[PDB]
Amino acid sequence: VNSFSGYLKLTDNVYIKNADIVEEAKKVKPTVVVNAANVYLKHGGGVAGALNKATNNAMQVESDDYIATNGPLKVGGSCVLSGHNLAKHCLHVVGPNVNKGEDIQLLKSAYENFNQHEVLLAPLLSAGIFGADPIHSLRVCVDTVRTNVYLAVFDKNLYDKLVSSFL
Ligand SMILES: c1nc(N2CCC[C@@H]2C2CCC2)c2cc[nH]c2n1
Repeated sequence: VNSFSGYLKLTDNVYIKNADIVEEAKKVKPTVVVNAANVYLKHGGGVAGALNKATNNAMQVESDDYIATNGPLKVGGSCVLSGHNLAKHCLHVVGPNVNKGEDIQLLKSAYENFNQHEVLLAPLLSAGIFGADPIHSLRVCVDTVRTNVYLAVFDKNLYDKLVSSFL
């Protein structure tokens, strides 16, 4: 038994809810929150801008030190950093950006990083501000992640479409 509430169960391991990943993290304080990162960990908008704002910019300060030491992530890659006031850890995952000409098959590579963590609260990768078809992103998630993932989709219209179209 865990602390996540109000989720619809899609599969043995994938759960979904119409929620802001930020308010959900503040309420639950999960072990892992996933950020929809870019390779530079520049948290300017969307999930990353909203998560970073909720940390009072401490996520950006930590991220700039990470990049100064390690250089950029790979598209499809990830790193584990602090979850600050939101979670124990933040898993920064880089889904492809189709607005940059970046392989949609890197989205499966992005969701494979979730399998190193038994449970995660996560957003739909490569959606919203980043561009991909969220219905596709949910299918890849279900067919790739084997650990327990709680998806917070911040669009009720899109949430209802994802649920009503889910195979
Ligand atoms: C969850 N998803 C978030 N987005 C923003 C862009 C893409 C993603 C969803 C919007 C439908 C998919 C946000 C943003 C702030 N909080 C969020 N929580």
